[PDB]
Amino acid sequence: PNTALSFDLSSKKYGQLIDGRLVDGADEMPVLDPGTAARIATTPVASSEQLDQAVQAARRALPGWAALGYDERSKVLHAVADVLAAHHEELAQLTTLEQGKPIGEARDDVAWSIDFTRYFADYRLDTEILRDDASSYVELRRKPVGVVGAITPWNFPLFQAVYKLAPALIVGNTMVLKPSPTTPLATMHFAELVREVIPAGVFNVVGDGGDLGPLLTSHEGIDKVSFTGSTVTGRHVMAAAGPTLKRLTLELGGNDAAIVLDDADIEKTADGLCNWAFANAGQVCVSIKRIYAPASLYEPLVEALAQRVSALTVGHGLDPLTQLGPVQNATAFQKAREALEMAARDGRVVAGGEVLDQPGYYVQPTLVRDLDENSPLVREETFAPIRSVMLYDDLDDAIERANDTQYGLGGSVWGSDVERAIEVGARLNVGTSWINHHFQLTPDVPFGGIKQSGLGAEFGRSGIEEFTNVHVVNLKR
Amino acid sequence: PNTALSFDLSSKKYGQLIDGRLVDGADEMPVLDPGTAARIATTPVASSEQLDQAVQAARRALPGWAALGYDERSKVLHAVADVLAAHHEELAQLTTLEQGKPIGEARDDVAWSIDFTRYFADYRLDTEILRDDASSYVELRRKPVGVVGAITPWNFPLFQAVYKLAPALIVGNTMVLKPSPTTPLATMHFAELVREVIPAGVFNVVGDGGDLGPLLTSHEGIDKVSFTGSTVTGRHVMAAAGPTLKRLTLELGGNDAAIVLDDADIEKTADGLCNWAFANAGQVCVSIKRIYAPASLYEPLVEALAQRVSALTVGHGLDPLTQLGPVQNATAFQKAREALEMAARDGRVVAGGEVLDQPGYYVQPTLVRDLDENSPLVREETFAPIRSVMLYDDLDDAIERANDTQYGLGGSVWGSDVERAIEVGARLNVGTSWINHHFQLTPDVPFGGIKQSGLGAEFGRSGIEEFTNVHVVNLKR
Repeated sequence: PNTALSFDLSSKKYGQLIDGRLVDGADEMPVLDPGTAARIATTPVASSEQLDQAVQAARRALPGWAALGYDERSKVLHAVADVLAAHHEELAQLTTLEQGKPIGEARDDVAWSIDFTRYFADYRLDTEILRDDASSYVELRRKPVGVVGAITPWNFPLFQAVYKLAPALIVGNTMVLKPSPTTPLATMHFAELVREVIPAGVFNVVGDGGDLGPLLTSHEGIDKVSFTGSTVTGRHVMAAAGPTLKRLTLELGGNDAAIVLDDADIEKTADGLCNWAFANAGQVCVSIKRIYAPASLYEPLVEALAQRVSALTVGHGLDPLTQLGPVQNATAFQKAREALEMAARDGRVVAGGEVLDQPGYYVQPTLVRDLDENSPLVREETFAPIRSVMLYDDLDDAIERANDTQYGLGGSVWGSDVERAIEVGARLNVGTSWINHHFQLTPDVPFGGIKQSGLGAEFGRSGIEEFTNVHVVNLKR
Repeated sequence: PNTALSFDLSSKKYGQLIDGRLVDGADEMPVLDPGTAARIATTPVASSEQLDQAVQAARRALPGWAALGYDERSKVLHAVADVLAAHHEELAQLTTLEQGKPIGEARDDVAWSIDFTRYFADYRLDTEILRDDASSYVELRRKPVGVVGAITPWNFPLFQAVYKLAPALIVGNTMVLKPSPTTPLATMHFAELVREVIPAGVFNVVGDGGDLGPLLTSHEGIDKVSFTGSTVTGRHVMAAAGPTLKRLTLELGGNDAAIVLDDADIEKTADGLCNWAFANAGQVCVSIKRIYAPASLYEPLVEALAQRVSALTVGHGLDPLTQLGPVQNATAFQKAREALEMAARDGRVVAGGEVLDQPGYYVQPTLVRDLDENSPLVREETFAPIRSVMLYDDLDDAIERANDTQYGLGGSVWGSDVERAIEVGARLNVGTSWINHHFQLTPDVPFGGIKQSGLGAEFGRSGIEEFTNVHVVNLKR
């Protein structure tokens, strides 16, 4: 479908933001639309030399930006949020065009960015007096970590950039951001919008042709790496940051389980389960990928879920009637076809199960029952709208099979008795246990993954402490 | 010298603490005395299979230990402190014997152990309610990270082992600890003392023949690695933990600079500088290795320093008159001899400058002035009692030459004007800035390094939170 864009996207020239200037790329990359499988734009891709330029500019901007102070950096973050609000629909359209999600989900992405940005625009970090006795005076100050290299994936491009961006800048760091090779459009466009709002070199964005990431993570000039992506890539990032002893924050995806209790309301939890299992075409680190239902409820829940899954409308994300868009790229599409074949082989498919006859990477929303428990579908992470419901006989059995994974990123428990639900949720080996919902991120609440899903926490005081170093001043009197 | 030990150390058989039992080593290792370079004990060395045994025991003890509750783990920690108190002189003797520092310093180490243990035995971490409104209820829980692998150096063997152990255990973790190959004696002996004080498998110790560290840091069973040691090894350790995405805390040594202001009291400042630069024979991560003096004070300061340095009495640590003992091991001794030649080559030696002709690794405390600032003596870390005083012409010049190092672990400023001294201390790129002293570690105050000197925090709320994982329980109402 055609856009609400105020400009011709196919002919628009995009520059990388380096030191407050728009710099043409060493090479250019075509940007496809997942919803049509057709080229829609061209974006710059940076060389190793341009990466060095951007790192150097961030280092140059570091002392002045840090000396600026919380109050004056705050005005810059508020200005960035204003630009987001002013171009809210534009940025959402750009995100749907390259990522493929429904235009409404993209609008939520922009809204989330605005609210995270404003929250951290008002954040304050103070000196702590840890000791003030006769013999000693000890204060803990929190100083910026340095230049932050941020790497963002393709499920939530603009939002993931902004939520790395806002807390890093408010505390005084400077940033170089590398978006995913398949989703640079909304990030490059946002960078162009804020080039004069943000002081030169405080924020720089460089285009990735698919090879830039390892160069960034091992760069001499980078002090901290904030990476969101696959667990395999995360392991490589941690090894690559080794020689330089980089500060590391890692968002690495998981196999979130939802356990439904015997007392749950079938219709309310079927609604939530459908929503969070298939949000963003299942392409969420914290998506509900495994549903565990007790024998009492397996049949009514699976039936309500299949009704809802089949009712979902699949189409281009710009169509306002679309509820589920395509998977983001060709590789995701092939992995989804393999998932569909596994679904037929190892289980009974009660909803969908096929590739749609559409130009573009459309996969039917698929619901699977009676799945073999060592099937790779449920054992490995599935970034696609193929979802499985599994029967359990005992609460202990359900919890141990929920925890029987390397991921431990997120989990949810669904039932009417909330304290029983909370006790069950505490038993999940994950960073966040949601109770009668799933996938809620707010700037004031820490988000993090344990086991193979992550290292630190991304938001909260835990997250702002992730972007700072402790400096103790200890005076003997 | 004569032992205060109630038993014959040369004949004593030592076992590794695995799963509440004393386990004979796969191999045996001689334990030399730095004061004589002669074998004084034999200690067990673990095989890789024994490392697997210790990690598995720690995993087994983990659920019961964490379930035990804060108060009941607290009683165990207090019993460990009591065992330290009961054997205070014994452990001080053993650590002087194997580490080589003066007996007074060994008693200080054991007292430090006792106080760190008590402070952390009384620590409590409770759930925080981040939201309690009508629509949502969000609480933050801190759960044990799991099994912690601890690696400690040869500077402060028993103390570094205890200050990793106490904060890790109080929050509910289990630990497998590997002491330095050249300093296992006091650690093994104390481990035997607590085999029945600590519930089986909560604390395990394995002997290192020089190969175990890489095995431990990449071990599948370990969830968190707490490493103190060389910066080179720390880089390897971070690379090695990459495939497992391990939680990591690294304390890696530094090149602490002391800046003396024009208003400083020369006598008080010479006493303090001599004390902190040569404590433990300069073998401290956070030792004063570079002193910067303004031109007004350079000559009187250098002579007060040189007089005090030459006054230091060098001898065996068990001798009560000894002020500075030998360096801990043969390779450190070799590096000290190389530093002495760099010192003669690149500077003017005003005190000491040579190794005494005695069996054992004795080096005269050495003071160097008029040093070439591109000399490796000042650029690289010197774990030996060779120290340099350098002139500065501008306060800004002194600060930037203090920071022109990859290290940033600690630093100090000395002067009569304390508010000006703090302004200067804040300009140092270090984890801790001491004003009018150096090297103060207390359990309630964070100790950490930036740049190439470290990753996490060691004590305080920071650093004890390093031993836990955040678990968010978020209920939608």
